Amino acid sequence: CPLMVKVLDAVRGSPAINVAVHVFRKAADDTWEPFASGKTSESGELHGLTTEEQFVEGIYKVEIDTKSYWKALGISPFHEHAEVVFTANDSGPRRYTIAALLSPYSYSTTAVVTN
Amino acid sequence: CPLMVKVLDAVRGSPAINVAVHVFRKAADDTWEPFASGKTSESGELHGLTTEEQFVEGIYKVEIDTKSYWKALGISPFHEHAEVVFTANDSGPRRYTIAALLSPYSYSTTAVVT
Amino acid sequence: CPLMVKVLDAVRGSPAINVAVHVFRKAADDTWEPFASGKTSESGELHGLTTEEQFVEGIYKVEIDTKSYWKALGISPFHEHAEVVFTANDSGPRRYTIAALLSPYSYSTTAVVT
Amino acid sequence: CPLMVKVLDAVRGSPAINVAVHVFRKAADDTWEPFASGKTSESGELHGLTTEEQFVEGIYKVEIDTKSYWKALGISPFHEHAEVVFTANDSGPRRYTIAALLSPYSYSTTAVVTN
Repeated sequence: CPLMVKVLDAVRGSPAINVAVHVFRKAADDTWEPFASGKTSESGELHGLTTEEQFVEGIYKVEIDTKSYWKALGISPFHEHAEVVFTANDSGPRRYTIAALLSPYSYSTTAVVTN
Repeated sequence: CPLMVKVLDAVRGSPAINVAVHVFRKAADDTWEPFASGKTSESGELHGLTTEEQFVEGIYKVEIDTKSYWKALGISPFHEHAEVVFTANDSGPRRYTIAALLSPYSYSTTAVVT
Repeated sequence: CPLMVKVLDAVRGSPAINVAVHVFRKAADDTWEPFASGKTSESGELHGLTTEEQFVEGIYKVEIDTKSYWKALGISPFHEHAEVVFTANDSGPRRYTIAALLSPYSYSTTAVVT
Repeated sequence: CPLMVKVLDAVRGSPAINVAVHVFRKAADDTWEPFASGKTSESGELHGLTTEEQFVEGIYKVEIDTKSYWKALGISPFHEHAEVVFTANDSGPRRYTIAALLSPYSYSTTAVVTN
């Protein structure tokens, strides 16, 4: 699993379940083309987005639909969504864990990169 | 001053100076059109991006060029940049302050609406 | 104003108003003795805690009563309070700004030393 | 495992390894008595701090020795350590995961509480 996403809820102190995640890869013409998508599980995690064969070097954008998540809880959020943009595998294959911590008017995202 | 940005450096414990910031507004055709831009001052703040007359309801994207900032310090960052996308409501008197806290492999952004 | 505190509310997107803050200085016998205290203003800031004459080198603890703040809003928080423990260096002109961002089950604190 | 601690390094994008953690429980006389301690593993995690039998209701303080960690990397940190103080098991046994994200002049801590 070369690309994993984990989302936590800072208001309830629990994993953010059923959060939609869309991943994009920047194409030759500087356009963001769909790459993979999914929803976080009961543990707030999303695995199996891609394979090492398909996850080649490039610039990727991970979009986390935070807005839908908060509205489903009756809270009015500030952000439309949380975005994480990074260059990946620029120097060989790496395993990426994108973690996000969510609050209505704030979020933090961290990346853990391992071999 | 309806829209203000503040950027801090969590590695050095100081404001992030001379960080380039680009703001975009989503156009009718779902395209991001340039709206305003600038660089943070010595206090890590960026004021005067727009006026209340120009800052109408809409979806905005604030892009903080974090990558250039870290490279200028000899550190290899993870993110290409930090992005904040939000809808400017305009329901009563409201000033938007977008704060960002930067680290090489992490960042947090918070919105203060007063 | 060598020591300033700023508290923000990540749930409401506003400054955390009327939050009690207690500062302690570690004494010779490794005991925490009261040093200063106050409540954040409408801007979520607390100024005038001490003077440069009184703020000498030492280990300080800034305690933010986050629990009372959340309960006053009808939310059950996780933490009893947020604590920031640091050594005031005093190596050249330096002002300390302790910023805290609050959520019911999480908080982040950052120090800006300018 | 009722009490688990996870520490990440926001500067290197990796788990914070070998970070010392001390847990205290507030005693009757309002004194902090040692409860458990350990060091984070290669994954930045610390398990087996206590058992459900021993982890009774009370106020606990989790101290993470962030200062030693940063100095061992040649960086001068701001904080002496990161502290997390909370009431636990006040309404029956719960599983607590204390997560901390570290930077030289900043840190964030989040709690995930499950049954």
